[PDB]
Amino acid sequence: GGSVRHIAIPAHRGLITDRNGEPLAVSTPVTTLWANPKELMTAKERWPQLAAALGQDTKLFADRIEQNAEREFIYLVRGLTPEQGEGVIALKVPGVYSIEEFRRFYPAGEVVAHAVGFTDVDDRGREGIELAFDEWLAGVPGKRQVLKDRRGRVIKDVQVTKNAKPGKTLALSIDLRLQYLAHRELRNALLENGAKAGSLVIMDVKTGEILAMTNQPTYNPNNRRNLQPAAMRNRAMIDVFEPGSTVKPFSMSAALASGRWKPSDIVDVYPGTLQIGRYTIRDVSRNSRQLDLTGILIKSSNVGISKIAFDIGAESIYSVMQQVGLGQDTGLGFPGERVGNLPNHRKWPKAETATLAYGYGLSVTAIQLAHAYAALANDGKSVPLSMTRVDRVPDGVQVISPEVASTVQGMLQQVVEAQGGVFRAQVPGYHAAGKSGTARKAYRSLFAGFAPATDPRIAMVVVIDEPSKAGYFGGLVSAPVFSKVMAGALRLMNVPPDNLP
Ligand SMILES: *C(=O)[C@@H]([C@@H]1NC(C(=O)O)=C(S[C@@H]2CN[C@H](C(=O)N(C)C)C2)[C@@H]1C)[C@@H](C)O
Repeated sequence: GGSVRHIAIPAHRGLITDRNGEPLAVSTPVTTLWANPKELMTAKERWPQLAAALGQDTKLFADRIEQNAEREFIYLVRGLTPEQGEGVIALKVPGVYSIEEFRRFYPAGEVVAHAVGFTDVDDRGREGIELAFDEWLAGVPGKRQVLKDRRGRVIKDVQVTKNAKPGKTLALSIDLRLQYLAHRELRNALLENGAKAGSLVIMDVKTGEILAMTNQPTYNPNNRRNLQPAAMRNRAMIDVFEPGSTVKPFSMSAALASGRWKPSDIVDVYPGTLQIGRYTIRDVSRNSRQLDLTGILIKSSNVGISKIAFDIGAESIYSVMQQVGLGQDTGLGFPGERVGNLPNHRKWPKAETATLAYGYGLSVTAIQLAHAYAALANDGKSVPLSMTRVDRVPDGVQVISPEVASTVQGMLQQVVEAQGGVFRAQVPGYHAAGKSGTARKAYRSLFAGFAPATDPRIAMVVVIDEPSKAGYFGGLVSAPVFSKVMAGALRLMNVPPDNLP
């Protein structure tokens, strides 16, 4: 008949929305039932009714109460709806009490599971945005005092010590409309190509906002029963790979800025191979002799870009790749985030100079590759990444000069539109620019690009992990995904068509 115990006042966790206010993580009022076993010991004849209302075995529930007969607090069931909780409270079983707290609900479910993340049973962020912005969303729990007897029965409220401070609303950079589009089209591409995993990243090249980030396979954060680590893998930020041919536009940017190269220059790639010591550079397509700079990207001649790299030096190429964020920390503060590796040399040997130029030796993520193409599309200005809505666009860094960036934009537009190019990446009504490639671990189908080519707004990267249907080539598997998703992204954002007659 006299013992004051402190009780936590759970705080209302902050709402998570997309960039337009569409709900993504909502704190839902729930009812948690707990029991005082000392009072349950006085009403044993009520146990089978209480056990059935809780969905528990009659004898197993009796064992649990008997084993905790000296305790004053045990959980019965957490996170019931207010209807279910009041149904058990209506039994008037001595020693059964209720707690009003909150539990997260995710309206979009698996569509944005990896980005939003999830909380645990204690309403604590444990993955994705929920963890990365946990202190912002969690608030501060309150403190209250309650009087319990020496047999554990609640008597009265003493006083409230500290009031609970609710969490703060957080608006993400994701556009839920684009997220739905990217989710389904990436899912359709895996089925059509017989692929098991993949990622797709959409970025606003002016603001650095991540407009969409989907990974396959995915999971429903509202369930998470029998969940495999394969589905919980945020591949766009975690899976590192050699970007290969997709970084040749950045080797070309260093060449165009050195003063020694122009798009009309010719490189002899015959016979499709090149001997560097014991190492032998080899192109996939070996049916070319002379190619201009655009033809080097269209044919993806590793020999052609290696000879250019030897002429300008690997340092100029490393500098461009470093400043656009390849192999660098993103600063997003996401859990499990992997940085990759951009190797550096005091004296770049001839072998490492070539492999750097056509994308071997270094490892990046799909987020880093999208960020790098965002800077190229943004007239050479790199804007830091953001998973939250950007109202005030930060002052970027001019990595590539606007003239050179504009020249590479046109070259990548020809990669998509010229004869023998990646025509499955064309967006109807628009001019699209990009570059296909393949990453190795068995392949990874890559396509990175942006649109409109003449005035870029949206950068996109499509990763398809091991197509089993036919052809692991990026121009065949990933480019059709780019076309469909970019078309919907341009329309939803009211980007005016630049390729109409
Ligand atoms: C770069 O990642 C590799 C090259 N990427 C490109 C590419 O995917 O377009 C070539 S593929 C080669 C050139 N074009 C042919 C094609 O696309 N079809 C016949 C459909 C095949 C290489 C794979 C580079 C590192 O080898």
